[PDB]
Amino acid sequence: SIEGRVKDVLLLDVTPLSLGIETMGGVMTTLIAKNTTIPTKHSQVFSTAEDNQSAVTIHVLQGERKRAADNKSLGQFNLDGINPAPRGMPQIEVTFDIDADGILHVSAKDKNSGKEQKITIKASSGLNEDEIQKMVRDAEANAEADRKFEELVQTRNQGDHLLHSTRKQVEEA
Repeated sequence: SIEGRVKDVLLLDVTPLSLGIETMGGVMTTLIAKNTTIPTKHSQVFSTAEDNQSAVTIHVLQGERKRAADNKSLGQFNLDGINPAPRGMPQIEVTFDIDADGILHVSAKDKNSGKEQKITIKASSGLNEDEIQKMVRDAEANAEADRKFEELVQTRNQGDHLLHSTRKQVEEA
């Protein structure tokens, strides 16, 4: 009775915690999940929020549950200038493929002209379910509740598709 639910890598030689993008609301949505055996390949298409096609911050989030204590850093940057086009499209396909060696080959590929930006994120770590749930108390109550709502949501909550394309305020990692 270990109550496994977050992680499970024993009879699943898969990607390791569930992982895709911090989403609107102070939530976590996976791009590629566990039960996806390496090497993997899977497409997930979304739209930009305030752009039709002009920018996607890529701030990938490796965690699991919907309460955001699922803040494992798979963080990124920003694809920008995808032709002048504002709000709603809804075509920016975001493909997610891991290689067999263990590097995340993910390309935010836009359906404007195939303008893309590929990332190669290393990813090997431990983490457990109350690194996440321990983080739900201290950090889910305050970390991404207030930081992610305030400048990653514009505090309003929404859902999926619109992936919060911030124009100004570049996140200088």
